[PDB]
Amino acid sequence: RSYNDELQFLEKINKNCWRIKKGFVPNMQVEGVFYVNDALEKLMFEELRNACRGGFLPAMKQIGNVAALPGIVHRSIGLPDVHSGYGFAIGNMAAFDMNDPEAVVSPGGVGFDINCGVRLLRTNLDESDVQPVKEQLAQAMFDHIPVGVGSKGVIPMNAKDLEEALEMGVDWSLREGYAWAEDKEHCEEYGRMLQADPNKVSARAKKRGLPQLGTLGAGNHYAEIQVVDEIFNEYAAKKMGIDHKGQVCVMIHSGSRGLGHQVATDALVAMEKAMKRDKIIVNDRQLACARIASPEGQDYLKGMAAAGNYAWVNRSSMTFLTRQAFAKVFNTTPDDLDLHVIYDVSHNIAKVEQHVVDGKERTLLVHRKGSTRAFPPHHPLIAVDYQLTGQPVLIGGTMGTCSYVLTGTEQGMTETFGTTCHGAGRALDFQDVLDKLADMGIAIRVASPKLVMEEAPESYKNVTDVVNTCHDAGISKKAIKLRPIAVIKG
Ligand SMILES: Nc1nc2c(ncn2[C@@H]2O[C@H](COP(=O)(O)O)[C@@H](O)[C@H]2O)c(=O)[nH]1
Ligand SMILES: [Co+2]
Ligand SMILES: [Co+2]
Repeated sequence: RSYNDELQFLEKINKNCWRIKKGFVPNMQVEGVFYVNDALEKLMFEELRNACRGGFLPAMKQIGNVAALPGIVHRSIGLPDVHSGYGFAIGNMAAFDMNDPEAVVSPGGVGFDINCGVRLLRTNLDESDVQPVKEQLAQAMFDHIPVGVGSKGVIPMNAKDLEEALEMGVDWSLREGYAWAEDKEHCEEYGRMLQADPNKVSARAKKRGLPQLGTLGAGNHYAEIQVVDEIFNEYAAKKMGIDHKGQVCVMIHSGSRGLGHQVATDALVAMEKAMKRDKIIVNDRQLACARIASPEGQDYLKGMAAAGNYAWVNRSSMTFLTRQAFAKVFNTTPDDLDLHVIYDVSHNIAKVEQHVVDGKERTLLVHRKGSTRAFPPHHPLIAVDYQLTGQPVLIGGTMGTCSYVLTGTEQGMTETFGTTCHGAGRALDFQDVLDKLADMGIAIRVASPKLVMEEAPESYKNVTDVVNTCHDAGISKKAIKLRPIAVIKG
């Protein structure tokens, strides 16, 4: 196929959405769509054009291949931050009818870092309160939070605790005093997936997992101190405790570390057998999957949920440590600093959700790999404080640019099953990067300084284009813009 031929199946629906017609890839059950603005459009097509003239297929082709998966409903959707990934693209949403016996679960549609995600903390501090002790604060966050490839947990944990954490999620953290009661209330799934079964997490996963529980990791993972730069939705900001520009917040991004990676890996191995036996055909081996009802599909879903709970405990630990560091620098209690959790969302998980599709409300398995749930106003499952706003959505940009808080919308619930973006996304000298941060007034403590070129803001897309695409499309609504002033990296 020539590049021009590829264009035959690509048709622009509206200002910010493209349609991927059936036939782009073989056996598509539904169409594919990708939401982008004029600036994001160029890169999608340039990547497709370069393929006509890595270990992953072009993002566009990955969206179509997921569209060929059995049991899918509605459309295979690529968000504006979409980039190529393992099987599913990072920034993709695919939902499956759980009453269809052909419907599958795909670990590639969740991701190796199971329940990678973001927690947003607010404070009653102002940028003028932090600027004088900025270096001291960053140092304190670094000393307190294990960060880096081989860092061990600070909060001591043994196998029993891990086992309880796999089953209980934030509830273990609450029970032992590391989490506040309100943290659980403002957390997606209330920090606890009930379907988790620690027996479906392997021994190797647990061995890897135990010393990393209570650690940040590396690469994209961060603890970032931010200032509210703009407020787009005053009402929503007020419900999140944010009332003025200058307010200081903390954003934490982490997942399930080695435990989750192993669980994902074990599932992929196990799924090869399931596919042959159950006659499952895929366009791409990275889309290896299992029938939801099969033992392979069920074992993975339960182990995924357990890894999910792990990640919530991990972000809870990070929060406790963060509160501790802030407390020390400012010689006050975390409560007097108003260091409450605004929200905690995943952007790597499969969820069982009720959704109207093809006229009837149905029970779907919603795969969100590199995308974020964004439930609308009046959804029964979200907390009382966000009933009128809709669900907060935490979008980290980069360490040198900006981040956003968005809210879920009814239109998002309709068009994308309440799914929006998760970040800027990857786009298609290390001392320079550090120097630039310093120029900008951004403090930083990094476990591995020579590797910061990889995490430079130039390697990601423009996050403001990504959120504005989702905003104009209507699937999530801008609420708050944040600016980093200090960041911890691995
Ligand atoms: N705020 C902030 N966001 C980041 C940083 N590094 C990566 N991100 C964002 O976090 C998102 C999550 O990454 P992912 O989970 O896809 O690997 C990325 O798409 C990227 O935009 C950082 O240092 N600070
Ligand atoms: Co991650
Ligand atoms: Co992430």
